[PDB]
Amino acid sequence: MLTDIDGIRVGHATDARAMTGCTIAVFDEPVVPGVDVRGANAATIYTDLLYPDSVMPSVTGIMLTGGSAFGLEAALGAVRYFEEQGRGYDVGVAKIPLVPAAVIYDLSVGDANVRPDLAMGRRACEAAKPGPFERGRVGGGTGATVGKLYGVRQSSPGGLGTATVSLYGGIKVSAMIVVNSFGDLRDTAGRIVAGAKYEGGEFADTYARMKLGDKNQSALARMTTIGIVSTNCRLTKVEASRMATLAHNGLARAICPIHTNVDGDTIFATGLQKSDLTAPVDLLGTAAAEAAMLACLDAVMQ
Amino acid sequence: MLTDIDGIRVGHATDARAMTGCTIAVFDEPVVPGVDVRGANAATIYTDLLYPDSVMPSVTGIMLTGGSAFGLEAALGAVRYFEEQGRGYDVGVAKIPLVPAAVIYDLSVGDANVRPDLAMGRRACEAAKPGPFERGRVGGGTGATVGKLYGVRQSSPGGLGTATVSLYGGIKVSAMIVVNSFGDLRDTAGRIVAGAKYEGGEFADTYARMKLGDKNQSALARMGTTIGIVSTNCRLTKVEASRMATLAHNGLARAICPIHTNVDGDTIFATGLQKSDLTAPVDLLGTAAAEAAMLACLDAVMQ
Ligand code: NA
Ligand code: NA
Repeated sequence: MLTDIDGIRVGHATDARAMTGCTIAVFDEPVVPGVDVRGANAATIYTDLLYPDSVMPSVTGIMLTGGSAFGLEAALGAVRYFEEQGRGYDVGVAKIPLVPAAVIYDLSVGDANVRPDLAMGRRACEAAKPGPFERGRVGGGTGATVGKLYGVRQSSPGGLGTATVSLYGGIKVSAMIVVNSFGDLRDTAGRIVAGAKYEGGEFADTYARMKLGDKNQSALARMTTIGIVSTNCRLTKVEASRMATLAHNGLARAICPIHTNVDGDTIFATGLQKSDLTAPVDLLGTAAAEAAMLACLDAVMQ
Repeated sequence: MLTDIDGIRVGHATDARAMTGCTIAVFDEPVVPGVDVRGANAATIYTDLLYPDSVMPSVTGIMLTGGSAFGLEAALGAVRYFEEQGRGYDVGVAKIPLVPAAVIYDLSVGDANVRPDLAMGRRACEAAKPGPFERGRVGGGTGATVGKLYGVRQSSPGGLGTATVSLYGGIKVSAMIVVNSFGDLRDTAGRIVAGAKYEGGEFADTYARMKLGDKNQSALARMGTTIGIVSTNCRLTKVEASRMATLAHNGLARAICPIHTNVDGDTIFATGLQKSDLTAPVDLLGTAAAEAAMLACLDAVMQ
């Protein structure tokens, strides 16, 4: 539950008929951000200020949205909302809020022509609250599918999931993940729980089929899992980027194949600018991986 | 003149009252793209698909916009236009266009509250045409300023410039650049042509003043831009397009000082053609792109 971390609120905007939506994490306490875009097919906005050799931005929130490339419009909707509320870096003549965002492709279920837009991004910020939030096919996970080797008709439902890992000394690492993976999702035993299905109804085992020579028939094939991991420790920008990089290891333990040519897999990481809690980044990063992994499964047990 | 390259059209949208705008380069022939974000303060969209280890996107156009972070909304305006015209990667249920973009900060001149938005991005696309285009304080360069050590009040005007370098065999490399640089711009001699000014109008020499201890008083200085497109009519791979973008920054370094600072969002996009008979070593193309970018920086402030 991402809101276990100080100052985070989460809001969803959900169109259950068109099967799309977006989710925003809002930071009421200032954060230190990092990112790792590992997939080969990612569409993002504002990620350049999240790298260690950039200046320290003032991140107001981070968005996970449907709509493929079109859905980054909802991030501008969020930016507009926040400017109206008086948030963002103060340059005197204005305040400049920043809402980095990544997308999933969800156009092949429900309505292809409805995507998160300026109004829907604003709706998600209006809805943002503390405490527990809904999981499953909601917000950015509303049109998420898993296992697309034979196209979306043989896929399983994906969704939005969350988990919190507790370490010593009051330290927490939480994740919120939207699973729309090309590959199959397995539990900690190694059982397929969501994935491409044969016509006859059983899980096909995407990786086993591809080794035999079955060809990727997904819509993007001719040329995603996205999330946020957050901790109540203090980080530097370098550590936040290292944390985001290690979190991908969690994804690799749950999803196979991962980081393919149709996947836009992206992890955002945050720590708090003011906090007395510190810990080695290699441990935080390992916990981030575990939380990310657990969140992937949470997504499909709703 | 960026439109000297096969298949490129350029359109501006200009708000001369608010002092902001955007410029789009539209690709009627399929391109191979690359990018190098070198500044420490860049705001961009869609750049991940432009790296060598990403899949080959279908880039419909690239936009240079004002408006700081808010201006990337014009890029989504362009995306909507192109979808309606039937351009973009065909996914069966839809076509998905892509319009990578980078911004300058122009909110400290004219009106801070007007920025390129969905409609302004659409206006630039509608206006996109072949042949010669206007330069100076137009389009993405409308609210551009140069030399902000002492704030925008003592700066010089920036703008949007372009240049073509001809090599052997019909090979061309062209550049289009929006100069909004923190630093001063110098000619090949090392004379200052645009830069931070003392109150009475003489050039202060930004770098000389900083070495003596004058402190950055620009709006963005408390957190601790030149943007452009270089294009060639040669066929490139994705690796070569990114190498071209990386080398092109060298041209910026020859013209602008300081460059790549903590208040600069310096970003160069590079394109080559997917279909062309023309090839050449990327290190030579890269050097010509540097020269083109340098000449375009100067064009921006003489027009
Ligand atoms: Na949909
Ligand atoms: Na302005």
